[PDB]
Amino acid sequence: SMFLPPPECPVFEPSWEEFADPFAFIHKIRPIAEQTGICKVRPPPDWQPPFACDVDKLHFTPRIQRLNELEAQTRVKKDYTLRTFGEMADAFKSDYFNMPVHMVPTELVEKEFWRLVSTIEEDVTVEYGADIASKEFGSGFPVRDIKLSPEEEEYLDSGWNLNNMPVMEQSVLAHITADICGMKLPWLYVGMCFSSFCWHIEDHWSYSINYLHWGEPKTWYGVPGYAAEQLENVMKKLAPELFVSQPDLLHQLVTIMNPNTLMTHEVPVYRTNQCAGEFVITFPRAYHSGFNQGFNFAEAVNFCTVDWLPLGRQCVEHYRLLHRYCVFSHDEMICKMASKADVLDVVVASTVQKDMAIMIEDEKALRETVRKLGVIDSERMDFELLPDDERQCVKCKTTCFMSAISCSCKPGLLVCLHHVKELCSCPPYKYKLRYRYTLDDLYPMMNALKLRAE
Ligand SMILES: Nc1cccc(-c2cccnc2)c1
Ligand SMILES: [Cl-]
Ligand SMILES: [Mn+2]
Ligand SMILES: [Zn+2]
Ligand SMILES: [Zn+2]
Repeated sequence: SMFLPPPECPVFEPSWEEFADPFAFIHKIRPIAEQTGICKVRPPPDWQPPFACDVDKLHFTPRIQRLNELEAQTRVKKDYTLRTFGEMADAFKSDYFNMPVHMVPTELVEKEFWRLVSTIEEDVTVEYGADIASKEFGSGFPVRDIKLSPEEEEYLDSGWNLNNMPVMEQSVLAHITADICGMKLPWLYVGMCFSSFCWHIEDHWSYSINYLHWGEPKTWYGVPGYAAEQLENVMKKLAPELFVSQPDLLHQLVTIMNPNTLMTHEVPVYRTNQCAGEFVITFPRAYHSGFNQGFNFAEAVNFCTVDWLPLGRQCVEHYRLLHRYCVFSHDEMICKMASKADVLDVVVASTVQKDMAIMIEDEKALRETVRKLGVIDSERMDFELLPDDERQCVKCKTTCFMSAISCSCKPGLLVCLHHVKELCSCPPYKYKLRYRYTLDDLYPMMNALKLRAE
């Protein structure tokens, strides 16, 4: 009537054998899970990482949050200990419902969440924690440093220890050298009743994996990747303010929106309650949002498999059309892998090779086009040495790497090869093509990959 809960997303209970390799397991479930955008994974009963912290020494700066549907919020960047936050959080829930926190049914919190965000008269504000690990507040998984217990040491090298999964081999984001802290490092999330994460997809349409270490559940809504644009069109119509051009990455606007509203407009939505000890995985370009049932502690990280590579290229194309800033250069990542073809996982090498072939053909065509526009002069340029904000296309903000156009008249400015007309009013013979590699450099790099893939 008031709120109809979306159907449940798939839940997987892998055996220890199925579970041991996270990449093999994700690949196995992908045909099912990519149809629902999110899925939940219950680890084998044996898999039980140790969770030990002193709640009095873990400190973090809280973020404040208003809870009104369709209202704009900014993507995340006063002090609590984990204890005082927990005490504030439990008191809030307990007072809000006049009940002990666990006797409040999840069904009811969900129902109440969607009531209160729609009602303009209710001005509920809540607080939460969000940041990468620091010496003030570290990962909930064991990391090396302090003598570890035997239980802790068992989980140091687990493929599901989220600290590892970036730097594992079947991960592609691994040997990106350009350190992109916000995306190779796990984030830590301290939740309280109703604290929520707005609808979004991950940077570069990557996967994410989310672990609830302890506390009350996290409630999720998820939309399959194939319906991303449907969802966006629904949001444009009902909340156009979110779609105004933003000056940078730290200004992305996001919002709370009832899944029933999406379901009404024929966007498939699924839900789950994630409990302590469970994983949620989000698939490429799968929109998701949710809220916490109460006091809890989660940890999440982006990652990119070989399955993702073509989507990663499509995403950067999509960012260009939108004039959205990139977190990293996709081509730069591809070439870095090519330059390391000998030490690459062989299935990885095979997949990179295919993306690289497309990259080279597109680049060949683009260079021919700008030559026909009268750009004649050229010089090699090591783009990877430039700070990102010193190599963005003036027009579409894409991070340049394969090539760019400069002009002596606008010193320091670049455009990508799609935007040659947008740099300045000088005649194109005054322009230079700056390029990382010649085509003659590129084909041997691709050959090393092919040999490695055999
Ligand atoms: N910025 C921000 C703040 C809090 C949670 C989250 C979140 C949670 C769960 C999945 N994705 C993102 C994101
Ligand atoms: Cl409200
Ligand atoms: Mn997310
Ligand atoms: Zn000029
Ligand atoms: Zn451009």
